[PDB]
Amino acid sequence: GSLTEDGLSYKEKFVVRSYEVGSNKTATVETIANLLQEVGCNHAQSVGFSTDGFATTTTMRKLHLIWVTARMHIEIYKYPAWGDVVEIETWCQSEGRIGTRRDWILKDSVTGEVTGRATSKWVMMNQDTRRLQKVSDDVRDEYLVFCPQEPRLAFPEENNRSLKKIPKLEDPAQYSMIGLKPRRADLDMNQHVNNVTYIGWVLESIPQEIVDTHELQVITLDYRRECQQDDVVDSLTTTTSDSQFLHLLRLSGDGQEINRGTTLWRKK
Amino acid sequence: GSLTEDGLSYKEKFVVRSYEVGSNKTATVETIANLLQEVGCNHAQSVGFSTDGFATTTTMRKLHLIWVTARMHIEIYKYPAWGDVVEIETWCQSEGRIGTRRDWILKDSVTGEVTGRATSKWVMMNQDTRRLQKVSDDVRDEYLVFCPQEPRLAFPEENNRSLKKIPKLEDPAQYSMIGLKPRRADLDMNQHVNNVTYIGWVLESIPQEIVDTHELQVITLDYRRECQQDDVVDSLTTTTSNDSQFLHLLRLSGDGQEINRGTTLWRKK
Ligand SMILES: CC(=O)N1c2ccccc2CC[C@H]1C
Ligand SMILES: CC(=O)N1c2ccccc2CC[C@H]1C
Repeated sequence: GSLTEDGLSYKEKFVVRSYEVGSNKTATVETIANLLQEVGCNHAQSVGFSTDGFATTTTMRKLHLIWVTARMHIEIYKYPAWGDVVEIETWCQSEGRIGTRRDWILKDSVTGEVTGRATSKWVMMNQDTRRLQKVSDDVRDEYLVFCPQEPRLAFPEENNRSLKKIPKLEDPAQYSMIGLKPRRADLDMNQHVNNVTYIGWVLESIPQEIVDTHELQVITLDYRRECQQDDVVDSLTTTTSDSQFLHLLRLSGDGQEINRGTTLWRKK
Repeated sequence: GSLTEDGLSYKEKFVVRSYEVGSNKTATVETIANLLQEVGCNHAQSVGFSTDGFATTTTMRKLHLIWVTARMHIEIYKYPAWGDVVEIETWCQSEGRIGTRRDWILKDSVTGEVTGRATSKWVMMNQDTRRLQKVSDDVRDEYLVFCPQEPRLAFPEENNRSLKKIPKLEDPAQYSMIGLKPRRADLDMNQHVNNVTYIGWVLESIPQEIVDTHELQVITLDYRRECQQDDVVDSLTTTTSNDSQFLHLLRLSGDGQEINRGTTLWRKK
Protein backbone atom coordinates (compact mmCIF):
# COMPACT_ATOMS: atom_id res chain seq x y z
CA GLY A 1 0.00 0.00 0.00
CA SER A 2 0.95 3.66 -0.41
CA LEU A 3 -0.22 7.28 -0.09
CA THR A 4 -1.41 8.87 -3.35
CA GLU A 5 0.89 11.44 -5.05
CA ASP A 6 -0.54 14.37 -2.99
CA GLY A 7 -0.17 12.55 0.37
CA LEU A 8 -3.85 13.28 1.20
CA SER A 9 -5.24 9.70 0.80
CA TYR A 10 -3.96 6.08 0.98
CA LYS A 11 -4.48 3.06 -1.33
CA GLU A 12 -4.04 -0.70 -0.72
CA LYS A 13 -4.81 -3.94 -2.57
CA PHE A 14 -5.92 -7.15 -0.84
CA VAL A 15 -6.38 -10.69 -2.22
CA VAL A 16 -9.56 -12.24 -0.71
CA ARG A 17 -8.53 -15.33 1.43
CA SER A 18 -10.33 -18.73 1.75
CA TYR A 19 -11.28 -18.27 5.44
CA GLU A 20 -12.58 -14.72 4.74
CA VAL A 21 -15.56 -15.84 2.58
CA GLY A 22 -19.08 -17.07 3.40
CA SER A 23 -21.36 -19.69 1.76
CA ASN A 24 -21.55 -17.67 -1.55
CA LYS A 25 -17.68 -17.84 -1.84
CA THR A 26 -17.51 -13.99 -1.46
CA ALA A 27 -15.97 -11.93 1.40
CA THR A 28 -18.15 -11.38 4.47
CA VAL A 29 -19.04 -7.86 5.69
CA GLU A 30 -16.69 -8.54 8.68
CA THR A 31 -13.76 -9.28 6.34
CA ILE A 32 -14.50 -5.95 4.57
CA ALA A 33 -14.71 -4.10 7.93
CA ASN A 34 -11.33 -5.60 9.00
CA LEU A 35 -9.74 -4.53 5.68
CA LEU A 36 -11.13 -0.99 6.14
CA GLN A 37 -9.59 -0.92 9.64
CA GLU A 38 -6.23 -2.28 8.33
CA VAL A 39 -5.95 0.28 5.51
CA GLY A 40 -6.80 3.05 8.06
CA CYS A 41 -3.92 1.87 10.32
CA ASN A 42 -1.54 1.80 7.34
CA HIS A 43 -2.63 5.32 6.33
CA ALA A 44 -1.88 6.54 9.92
CA GLN A 45 1.55 4.88 9.88
CA SER A 46 2.55 6.18 6.41
CA VAL A 47 1.94 9.79 7.60
CA GLY A 48 3.98 9.70 10.83
CA PHE A 49 1.77 8.30 13.59
CA SER A 50 3.55 5.71 15.77
CA THR A 51 2.51 2.08 16.51
CA ASP A 52 1.91 2.99 20.23
CA GLY A 53 -1.60 4.27 19.48
CA PHE A 54 -3.96 4.78 16.53
CA ALA A 55 -3.34 8.23 14.94
CA THR A 56 -2.73 10.03 18.27
CA THR A 57 -1.06 13.41 17.70
CA THR A 58 1.85 14.59 19.93
CA THR A 59 -0.51 16.76 22.09
CA MET A 60 -3.09 13.94 22.35
CA ARG A 61 -0.44 11.63 23.84
CA LYS A 62 0.60 14.14 26.55
CA LEU A 63 -3.09 14.77 27.41
CA HIS A 64 -3.93 10.99 27.38
CA LEU A 65 -6.46 11.27 24.51
CA ILE A 66 -7.45 8.58 21.98
CA TRP A 67 -9.68 8.44 18.89
CA VAL A 68 -12.85 6.39 19.41
CA THR A 69 -15.43 5.30 16.76
CA ALA A 70 -18.88 6.88 17.29
CA ARG A 71 -20.48 5.62 14.02
CA MET A 72 -19.68 3.27 11.11
CA HIS A 73 -21.71 3.11 7.87
CA ILE A 74 -21.01 0.58 5.06
CA GLU A 75 -22.70 0.14 1.65
CA ILE A 76 -21.74 -2.83 -0.55
CA TYR A 77 -22.75 -3.21 -4.26
CA LYS A 78 -20.64 -6.32 -4.92
CA TYR A 79 -18.78 -8.56 -2.42
CA PRO A 80 -15.36 -9.57 -3.81
CA ALA A 81 -14.92 -13.29 -4.48
CA TRP A 82 -12.28 -15.66 -2.99
CA GLY A 83 -9.11 -15.10 -5.02
CA ASP A 84 -10.02 -11.62 -6.30
CA VAL A 85 -8.10 -8.43 -5.61
CA VAL A 86 -10.00 -5.57 -3.90
CA GLU A 87 -8.44 -2.07 -3.94
CA ILE A 88 -9.45 0.29 -1.12
CA GLU A 89 -8.82 4.08 -1.08
CA THR A 90 -9.13 5.84 2.32
CA TRP A 91 -8.87 9.46 3.54
CA CYS A 92 -9.64 11.51 6.66
CA GLN A 93 -11.39 14.83 7.02
CA SER A 94 -11.69 17.37 9.85
CA GLU A 95 -15.26 18.11 11.05
CA GLY A 96 -14.40 21.11 13.22
CA ARG A 97 -14.72 20.52 16.95
CA ILE A 98 -17.29 17.69 16.53
CA GLY A 99 -14.37 15.39 15.63
CA THR A 100 -13.06 13.58 12.57
CA ARG A 101 -14.54 11.55 9.65
CA ARG A 102 -12.82 8.66 7.77
CA ASP A 103 -14.12 7.59 4.32
CA TRP A 104 -13.37 4.55 2.09
CA ILE A 105 -13.94 3.55 -1.56
CA LEU A 106 -13.79 -0.13 -2.56
CA LYS A 107 -12.99 -1.13 -6.15
CA ASP A 108 -12.47 -4.27 -8.22
CA SER A 109 -8.75 -4.13 -9.15
CA VAL A 110 -9.48 -5.93 -12.48
CA THR A 111 -12.32 -3.63 -13.65
CA GLY A 112 -11.82 -0.39 -11.67
CA GLU A 113 -15.55 -0.25 -10.81
CA VAL A 114 -16.69 0.89 -7.35
CA THR A 115 -18.00 -2.17 -5.50
CA GLY A 116 -18.54 -0.62 -2.03
CA ARG A 117 -18.11 2.50 0.12
CA ALA A 118 -17.86 3.28 3.85
CA THR A 119 -17.80 6.27 6.24
CA SER A 120 -17.03 6.54 9.97
CA LYS A 121 -17.19 9.26 12.64
CA TRP A 122 -14.33 9.40 15.19
CA VAL A 123 -14.55 11.38 18.44
CA MET A 124 -11.94 12.35 21.07
CA MET A 125 -11.90 10.73 24.52
CA ASN A 126 -9.66 10.46 27.58
CA GLN A 127 -8.11 6.97 27.58
CA ASP A 128 -8.38 6.79 31.42
CA THR A 129 -11.70 8.48 32.47
CA ARG A 130 -13.44 7.57 29.14
CA ARG A 131 -14.92 11.11 28.96
CA LEU A 132 -15.75 12.38 25.47
CA GLN A 133 -14.58 15.89 24.55
CA LYS A 134 -14.66 18.37 21.67
CA VAL A 135 -11.36 18.56 19.74
CA SER A 136 -9.12 21.42 20.88
CA ASP A 137 -7.79 23.84 18.23
CA ASP A 138 -4.10 22.94 18.86
CA VAL A 139 -4.89 19.22 18.35
CA ARG A 140 -6.83 20.03 15.12
CA ASP A 141 -3.89 22.05 13.72
CA GLU A 142 -1.45 19.11 14.14
CA TYR A 143 -3.49 16.75 11.93
CA LEU A 144 -5.15 19.11 9.37
CA VAL A 145 -2.08 18.97 7.14
CA PHE A 146 -2.87 15.22 6.47
CA CYS A 147 -6.45 15.98 5.29
CA PRO A 148 -7.83 17.35 2.01
CA GLN A 149 -8.97 20.95 2.65
CA GLU A 150 -12.01 20.92 0.32
CA PRO A 151 -14.77 18.38 1.18
CA ARG A 152 -14.28 14.89 -0.32
CA LEU A 153 -17.21 12.65 0.64
CA ALA A 154 -17.85 9.00 -0.16
CA PHE A 155 -21.56 9.76 0.64
CA PRO A 156 -22.26 13.21 -0.83
CA GLU A 157 -26.12 12.88 -1.22
CA GLU A 158 -27.77 15.67 0.87
CA ASN A 159 -30.34 13.30 2.56
CA ASN A 160 -28.41 9.95 2.75
CA ARG A 161 -28.47 6.75 4.91
CA SER A 162 -25.08 7.45 6.63
CA LEU A 163 -26.42 10.43 8.63
CA LYS A 164 -29.95 9.19 9.56
CA LYS A 165 -30.95 9.13 13.27
CA ILE A 166 -31.25 5.53 14.68
CA PRO A 167 -34.13 4.76 17.07
CA LYS A 168 -34.05 2.41 20.08
CA LEU A 169 -35.55 -1.09 19.63
CA GLU A 170 -38.67 -1.61 21.74
CA ASP A 171 -39.16 -4.79 23.82
CA PRO A 172 -40.18 -7.40 22.87
CA ALA A 173 -37.66 -7.87 20.01
CA GLN A 174 -38.79 -10.07 17.08
CA TYR A 175 -35.46 -12.01 16.97
CA SER A 176 -32.61 -12.46 19.50
CA MET A 177 -29.18 -13.99 20.14
CA ILE A 178 -28.46 -14.14 23.87
CA GLY A 179 -25.27 -14.94 25.80
CA LEU A 180 -22.62 -13.61 23.34
CA LYS A 181 -19.12 -13.37 24.90
CA PRO A 182 -15.93 -12.15 23.24
CA ARG A 183 -12.95 -14.54 23.08
CA ARG A 184 -9.20 -13.60 22.80
CA ALA A 185 -9.44 -13.53 18.94
CA ASP A 186 -12.12 -10.77 19.32
CA LEU A 187 -9.69 -8.49 21.23
CA ASP A 188 -7.33 -5.97 19.57
CA MET A 189 -3.63 -5.35 20.55
CA ASN A 190 -4.71 -3.12 23.49
CA GLN A 191 -6.97 -5.95 24.91
CA HIS A 192 -10.17 -3.99 23.98
CA VAL A 193 -12.97 -5.66 21.93
CA ASN A 194 -12.46 -5.05 18.15
CA ASN A 195 -15.19 -2.87 16.52
CA VAL A 196 -15.81 -5.58 13.89
CA THR A 197 -17.05 -8.02 16.62
CA TYR A 198 -20.08 -5.75 17.26
CA ILE A 199 -20.96 -6.08 13.54
CA GLY A 200 -20.87 -9.89 13.82
CA TRP A 201 -22.89 -9.76 17.05
CA VAL A 202 -25.55 -7.47 15.50
CA LEU A 203 -25.83 -9.92 12.54
CA GLU A 204 -26.27 -12.97 14.89
CA SER A 205 -29.92 -12.07 15.62
CA ILE A 206 -30.76 -12.01 11.85
CA PRO A 207 -32.41 -15.37 11.05
CA GLN A 208 -30.37 -17.84 8.96
CA GLU A 209 -33.16 -17.86 6.30
CA ILE A 210 -32.74 -14.12 5.66
CA VAL A 211 -28.94 -14.59 5.31
CA ASP A 212 -29.39 -17.59 2.95
CA THR A 213 -31.81 -15.76 0.61
CA HIS A 214 -30.59 -12.12 0.92
CA GLU A 215 -27.44 -10.04 0.51
CA LEU A 216 -26.54 -7.25 2.92
CA GLN A 217 -26.57 -3.89 1.05
CA VAL A 218 -26.26 -1.42 3.97
CA ILE A 219 -25.30 -1.50 7.69
CA THR A 220 -25.24 1.59 9.95
CA LEU A 221 -23.91 1.11 13.45
CA ASP A 222 -23.80 3.61 16.35
CA TYR A 223 -21.30 2.94 19.18
CA ARG A 224 -22.56 4.04 22.62
CA ARG A 225 -20.31 2.07 24.97
CA GLU A 226 -17.52 -0.50 24.95
CA CYS A 227 -18.05 -4.19 25.73
CA GLN A 228 -15.36 -5.39 28.11
CA GLN A 229 -13.61 -8.79 27.88
CA ASP A 230 -15.72 -10.23 30.75
CA ASP A 231 -19.08 -8.78 29.56
CA VAL A 232 -21.97 -10.88 28.11
CA VAL A 233 -24.07 -9.35 25.30
CA ASP A 234 -27.64 -9.88 23.98
CA SER A 235 -28.28 -9.10 20.27
CA LEU A 236 -31.88 -7.97 19.47
CA THR A 237 -33.56 -7.50 16.02
CA THR A 238 -36.94 -6.39 14.64
CA THR A 239 -38.07 -6.13 11.00
CA THR A 240 -39.01 -2.50 10.15
CA SER A 241 -40.12 -3.06 6.49
CA ASP A 242 -35.92 -5.36 0.30
CA SER A 243 -35.74 -6.14 4.02
CA GLN A 244 -34.91 -3.68 6.84
CA PHE A 245 -34.06 -4.38 10.45
CA LEU A 246 -33.60 -2.40 13.64
CA HIS A 247 -30.83 -3.71 15.90
CA LEU A 248 -29.79 -3.33 19.53
CA LEU A 249 -26.76 -4.75 21.43
CA ARG A 250 -27.13 -4.63 25.22
CA LEU A 251 -25.39 -6.15 28.26
CA SER A 252 -27.08 -9.42 29.32
CA GLY A 253 -27.51 -8.45 32.91
CA ASP A 254 -28.57 -4.87 33.46
CA GLY A 255 -29.63 -4.22 29.84
CA GLN A 256 -27.02 -1.43 29.42
CA GLU A 257 -27.00 -0.31 25.77
CA ILE A 258 -23.69 -0.71 23.97
CA ASN A 259 -24.79 -0.46 20.27
CA ARG A 260 -27.77 0.29 18.01
CA GLY A 261 -28.12 0.12 14.20
CA THR A 262 -30.00 -0.81 11.02
CA THR A 263 -29.36 -3.21 8.11
CA LEU A 264 -30.84 -3.29 4.60
CA TRP A 265 -30.94 -6.49 2.53
CA ARG A 266 -31.67 -7.32 -1.19
CA LYS A 267 -33.14 -10.59 -2.61
CA LYS A 268 -30.47 -12.52 -4.61
CA GLY B 1 2.28 -17.55 -3.97
CA SER B 2 3.64 -20.29 -6.22
CA LEU B 3 4.73 -23.94 -6.45
CA THR B 4 8.49 -24.52 -6.20
CA GLU B 5 10.43 -25.41 -9.39
CA ASP B 6 9.73 -29.18 -8.99
CA GLY B 7 5.96 -28.71 -8.39
CA LEU B 8 6.18 -30.81 -5.18
CA SER B 9 5.71 -27.98 -2.61
CA TYR B 10 4.13 -24.46 -2.45
CA LYS B 11 5.43 -21.13 -1.06
CA GLU B 12 3.59 -17.94 -0.03
CA LYS B 13 4.48 -14.66 1.71
CA PHE B 14 2.12 -12.83 4.07
CA VAL B 15 2.40 -9.37 5.66
CA VAL B 16 1.18 -9.55 9.31
CA ARG B 17 -1.99 -7.32 9.67
CA SER B 18 -2.97 -5.04 12.62
CA TYR B 19 -6.06 -7.09 13.62
CA GLU B 20 -4.01 -10.35 13.48
CA VAL B 21 -1.74 -9.50 16.47
CA GLY B 22 -2.13 -9.82 20.27
CA SER B 23 -0.93 -7.67 23.21
CA ASN B 24 2.77 -8.26 22.34
CA LYS B 25 2.17 -6.79 18.80
CA THR B 26 2.99 -10.25 17.26
CA ALA B 27 0.67 -12.62 15.32
CA THR B 28 -1.53 -14.90 17.40
CA VAL B 29 -1.37 -18.72 17.05
CA GLU B 30 -4.86 -18.49 15.38
CA THR B 31 -3.54 -16.07 12.73
CA ILE B 32 -0.70 -18.56 12.04
CA ALA B 33 -3.20 -21.48 11.86
CA ASN B 34 -5.37 -19.50 9.37
CA LEU B 35 -2.31 -18.72 7.21
CA LEU B 36 -1.35 -22.43 7.23
CA GLN B 37 -4.90 -23.28 6.10
CA GLU B 38 -4.81 -20.55 3.37
CA VAL B 39 -1.46 -21.68 1.92
CA GLY B 40 -2.78 -25.31 1.91
CA CYS B 41 -5.85 -24.20 -0.12
CA ASN B 42 -3.61 -22.31 -2.56
CA HIS B 43 -1.34 -25.36 -2.93
CA ALA B 44 -4.45 -27.51 -3.76
CA GLN B 45 -5.65 -24.96 -6.33
CA SER B 46 -2.18 -24.53 -7.96
CA VAL B 47 -2.07 -28.28 -8.69
CA GLY B 48 -5.53 -28.75 -10.25
CA PHE B 49 -8.04 -29.30 -7.41
CA SER B 50 -11.23 -27.22 -7.95
CA THR B 51 -12.84 -24.62 -5.61
CA ASP B 52 -15.88 -26.94 -5.07
CA GLY B 53 -14.06 -28.99 -2.40
CA PHE B 54 -10.68 -29.04 -0.59
CA ALA B 55 -8.19 -31.26 -2.50
CA THR B 56 -10.90 -33.80 -3.51
CA THR B 57 -9.68 -36.04 -6.37
CA THR B 58 -11.99 -37.00 -9.29
CA THR B 59 -12.75 -40.45 -7.71
CA MET B 60 -13.36 -38.88 -4.28
CA ARG B 61 -16.04 -36.59 -5.74
CA LYS B 62 -17.96 -39.47 -7.43
CA LEU B 63 -17.75 -41.53 -4.19
CA HIS B 64 -18.78 -38.47 -2.01
CA LEU B 65 -15.49 -38.49 0.00
CA ILE B 66 -13.78 -35.51 1.69
CA TRP B 67 -10.51 -34.89 3.56
CA VAL B 68 -10.94 -34.27 7.29
CA THR B 69 -8.24 -33.16 9.84
CA ALA B 70 -7.52 -35.83 12.49
CA ARG B 71 -4.56 -34.04 14.16
CA MET B 72 -2.77 -30.65 14.01
CA HIS B 73 0.61 -29.95 15.67
CA ILE B 74 2.26 -26.47 15.72
CA GLU B 75 5.64 -25.40 17.17
CA ILE B 76 6.53 -21.66 17.14
CA TYR B 77 10.06 -20.29 17.88
CA LYS B 78 9.27 -16.65 17.03
CA TYR B 79 5.85 -15.03 16.35
CA PRO B 80 6.10 -12.57 13.44
CA ALA B 81 5.46 -8.94 14.34
CA TRP B 82 2.78 -6.59 12.90
CA GLY B 83 4.18 -5.33 9.58
CA ASP B 84 6.64 -8.21 9.04
CA VAL B 85 6.60 -10.65 6.14
CA VAL B 86 6.31 -14.38 6.99
CA GLU B 87 7.10 -16.94 4.26
CA ILE B 88 5.42 -20.35 4.59
CA GLU B 89 6.44 -23.48 2.61
CA THR B 90 3.91 -26.37 2.54
CA TRP B 91 3.85 -29.90 1.07
CA CYS B 92 1.77 -33.08 1.33
CA GLN B 93 2.90 -36.69 1.75
CA SER B 94 1.16 -40.01 1.38
CA GLU B 95 0.99 -42.15 4.52
CA GLY B 96 -0.22 -45.31 2.77
CA ARG B 97 -3.77 -46.42 3.56
CA ILE B 98 -3.85 -44.42 6.82
CA GLY B 99 -4.33 -41.09 5.04
CA THR B 100 -2.10 -38.12 4.24
CA ARG B 101 0.18 -35.75 6.17
CA ARG B 102 0.55 -32.00 5.39
CA ASP B 103 3.68 -30.19 6.68
CA TRP B 104 4.62 -26.48 6.92
CA ILE B 105 7.80 -24.45 7.50
CA LEU B 106 7.51 -20.77 8.63
CA LYS B 107 10.40 -18.37 7.92
CA ASP B 108 11.25 -14.71 8.40
CA SER B 109 11.36 -13.32 4.84
CA VAL B 110 14.04 -10.76 5.88
CA THR B 111 16.45 -13.25 7.55
CA GLY B 112 15.49 -16.65 6.07
CA GLU B 113 15.54 -18.25 9.55
CA VAL B 114 12.91 -20.86 10.49
CA THR B 115 10.53 -19.26 13.00
CA GLY B 116 7.91 -22.04 13.24
CA ARG B 117 6.78 -25.45 11.92
CA ALA B 118 3.54 -27.41 11.70
CA THR B 119 2.27 -30.89 10.75
CA SER B 120 -1.26 -32.27 10.27
CA LYS B 121 -2.84 -35.68 9.63
CA TRP B 122 -5.77 -35.84 7.16
CA VAL B 123 -8.12 -38.82 6.93
CA MET B 124 -10.78 -39.84 4.37
CA MET B 125 -14.46 -39.55 5.22
CA ASN B 126 -17.89 -39.87 3.54
CA GLN B 127 -19.35 -36.35 3.13
CA ASP B 128 -22.90 -37.73 3.99
CA THR B 129 -22.62 -40.61 6.55
CA ARG B 130 -19.48 -39.08 8.18
CA ARG B 131 -17.85 -42.58 8.27
CA LEU B 132 -14.05 -42.63 8.29
CA GLN B 133 -12.31 -45.01 5.87
CA LYS B 134 -8.85 -46.12 4.77
CA VAL B 135 -7.61 -44.62 1.49
CA SER B 136 -8.23 -46.92 -1.54
CA ASP B 137 -5.50 -47.42 -4.22
CA ASP B 138 -7.67 -45.77 -6.93
CA VAL B 139 -7.64 -42.53 -4.94
CA ARG B 140 -4.00 -42.75 -3.78
CA ASP B 141 -2.65 -43.04 -7.33
CA GLU B 142 -4.51 -39.86 -8.44
CA TYR B 143 -2.75 -37.66 -5.86
CA LEU B 144 0.67 -39.38 -5.47
CA VAL B 145 2.07 -37.40 -8.41
CA PHE B 146 1.69 -34.13 -6.34
CA CYS B 147 3.78 -35.48 -3.41
CA PRO B 148 7.54 -35.92 -2.94
CA GLN B 149 8.29 -39.68 -3.13
CA GLU B 150 11.09 -39.73 -0.51
CA PRO B 151 10.09 -38.69 3.07
CA ARG B 152 10.28 -34.92 3.75
CA LEU B 153 9.34 -34.23 7.37
CA ALA B 154 9.06 -30.93 9.22
CA PHE B 155 9.37 -33.03 12.45
CA PRO B 156 11.99 -35.70 11.75
CA GLU B 157 13.35 -36.23 15.39
CA GLU B 158 13.34 -39.80 16.92
CA ASN B 159 10.48 -39.28 19.46
CA ASN B 160 9.00 -35.86 18.71
CA ARG B 161 5.95 -34.15 20.32
CA SER B 162 3.87 -34.35 17.07
CA LEU B 163 3.24 -38.12 17.41
CA LYS B 164 2.72 -38.46 21.20
CA LYS B 165 -0.52 -40.08 22.48
CA ILE B 166 -2.91 -37.56 24.19
CA PRO B 167 -4.76 -38.68 27.35
CA LYS B 168 -8.31 -37.71 28.40
CA LEU B 169 -8.66 -34.95 31.05
CA GLU B 170 -10.14 -36.25 34.31
CA ASP B 171 -12.94 -34.38 36.12
CA PRO B 172 -12.67 -32.06 37.93
CA ALA B 173 -10.71 -29.81 35.53
CA GLN B 174 -8.44 -27.16 37.13
CA TYR B 175 -9.66 -24.39 34.75
CA SER B 176 -12.74 -24.03 32.50
CA MET B 177 -14.54 -21.87 29.93
CA ILE B 178 -18.23 -22.83 29.75
CA GLY B 179 -20.90 -21.87 27.17
CA LEU B 180 -18.76 -21.32 24.01
CA LYS B 181 -20.89 -20.99 20.83
CA PRO B 182 -19.64 -20.46 17.28
CA ARG B 183 -20.86 -17.37 15.38
CA ARG B 184 -21.10 -16.92 11.54
CA ALA B 185 -17.45 -15.65 11.38
CA ASP B 186 -16.39 -19.04 12.90
CA LEU B 187 -17.96 -20.97 9.97
CA ASP B 188 -16.11 -21.85 6.72
CA MET B 189 -17.59 -21.57 3.16
CA ASN B 190 -19.40 -24.95 3.59
CA GLN B 191 -21.13 -23.69 6.84
CA HIS B 192 -18.99 -26.08 9.00
CA VAL B 193 -17.03 -24.74 12.04
CA ASN B 194 -13.46 -23.72 11.03
CA ASN B 195 -10.67 -25.87 12.59
CA VAL B 196 -8.94 -22.73 13.93
CA THR B 197 -11.98 -21.98 16.22
CA TYR B 198 -11.22 -25.15 18.24
CA ILE B 199 -7.68 -23.78 18.85
CA GLY B 200 -9.16 -20.51 20.20
CA TRP B 201 -11.68 -22.45 22.30
CA VAL B 202 -8.97 -24.72 23.78
CA LEU B 203 -6.94 -21.57 24.69
CA GLU B 204 -9.98 -19.90 26.43
CA SER B 205 -9.60 -22.10 29.53
CA ILE B 206 -5.92 -21.03 29.96
CA PRO B 207 -5.88 -18.31 32.66
CA GLN B 208 -5.16 -14.74 31.48
CA GLU B 209 -2.10 -14.60 33.84
CA ILE B 210 -0.42 -17.51 32.03
CA VAL B 211 -1.05 -15.79 28.66
CA ASP B 212 0.28 -12.43 29.96
CA THR B 213 3.54 -13.92 31.34
CA HIS B 214 4.14 -16.84 28.90
CA GLU B 215 4.56 -17.51 25.17
CA LEU B 216 2.95 -20.55 23.53
CA GLN B 217 5.75 -22.81 22.16
CA VAL B 218 3.76 -25.96 21.20
CA ILE B 219 0.09 -26.97 20.67
CA THR B 220 -1.04 -30.50 19.68
CA LEU B 221 -4.71 -30.95 18.93
CA ASP B 222 -6.64 -34.17 18.15
CA TYR B 223 -10.00 -33.85 16.34
CA ARG B 224 -12.57 -36.48 17.39
CA ARG B 225 -15.84 -34.91 16.24
CA GLU B 226 -17.22 -31.76 14.62
CA CYS B 227 -19.00 -28.99 16.54
CA GLN B 228 -22.15 -27.98 14.69
CA GLN B 229 -23.38 -24.37 14.30
CA ASP B 230 -26.03 -24.83 17.03
CA ASP B 231 -23.77 -26.71 19.51
CA VAL B 232 -22.47 -25.26 22.83
CA VAL B 233 -18.94 -26.23 23.96
CA ASP B 234 -17.09 -26.38 27.33
CA SER B 235 -13.30 -25.91 27.33
CA LEU B 236 -11.46 -27.73 30.17
CA THR B 237 -7.76 -27.38 31.25
CA THR B 238 -5.41 -28.91 33.86
CA THR B 239 -1.72 -28.14 34.49
CA THR B 240 0.40 -31.29 33.94
CA SER B 241 3.86 -29.83 34.83
CA ASN B 242 10.57 -22.72 33.65
CA ASP B 243 7.97 -24.22 31.26
CA SER B 244 4.24 -24.84 31.72
CA GLN B 245 2.22 -27.76 30.29
CA PHE B 246 -1.52 -28.21 30.08
CA LEU B 247 -3.94 -30.98 29.21
CA HIS B 248 -7.04 -29.80 27.32
CA LEU B 249 -10.49 -31.15 26.53
CA LEU B 250 -13.34 -29.67 24.42
CA ARG B 251 -16.73 -31.29 25.05
CA LEU B 252 -20.38 -30.51 24.26
CA SER B 253 -22.38 -29.04 27.21
CA GLY B 254 -25.58 -30.99 26.49
CA ASP B 255 -24.15 -34.49 27.21
CA GLY B 256 -20.35 -34.13 27.59
CA GLN B 257 -19.66 -35.58 24.11
CA GLU B 258 -15.92 -35.23 23.37
CA ILE B 259 -15.07 -33.18 20.31
CA ASN B 260 -11.34 -32.37 20.91
CA ARG B 261 -8.39 -33.12 23.19
CA GLY B 262 -4.84 -31.68 23.25
CA THR B 263 -1.78 -30.27 25.06
CA THR B 264 0.01 -26.90 25.09
CA LEU B 265 3.54 -26.00 26.18
CA TRP B 266 4.49 -22.47 27.28
CA ARG B 267 7.76 -20.70 28.20
CA LYS B 268 8.43 -17.66 30.44
CA LYS B 269 9.10 -14.41 28.51
C1 LIG C 1 -7.99 9.31 13.56
C2 LIG C 1 -7.52 9.41 12.15
O1 LIG C 1 -7.86 8.55 11.34
N1 LIG C 1 -6.66 10.43 11.76
C3 LIG C 1 -5.79 10.29 10.63
C4 LIG C 1 -5.18 9.08 10.30
C5 LIG C 1 -4.36 8.99 9.19
C6 LIG C 1 -4.14 10.10 8.39
C7 LIG C 1 -4.77 11.29 8.69
C8 LIG C 1 -5.64 11.38 9.77
C9 LIG C 1 -6.19 12.69 10.25
C10 LIG C 1 -5.82 12.79 11.71
C11 LIG C 1 -6.60 11.75 12.50
C12 LIG C 1 -7.99 12.29 12.75
C1 LIG D 1 -5.50 -33.40 1.21
C2 LIG D 1 -4.32 -32.72 0.58
O1 LIG D 1 -3.85 -31.73 1.13
N1 LIG D 1 -3.80 -33.17 -0.63
C3 LIG D 1 -3.03 -32.30 -1.48
C4 LIG D 1 -3.30 -30.94 -1.61
C5 LIG D 1 -2.50 -30.14 -2.41
C6 LIG D 1 -1.43 -30.68 -3.10
C7 LIG D 1 -1.14 -32.02 -2.96
C8 LIG D 1 -1.89 -32.83 -2.11
C9 LIG D 1 -1.73 -34.32 -2.07
C10 LIG D 1 -3.10 -34.90 -2.31
C11 LIG D 1 -3.99 -34.59 -1.11
C12 LIG D 1 -3.68 -35.58 0.00
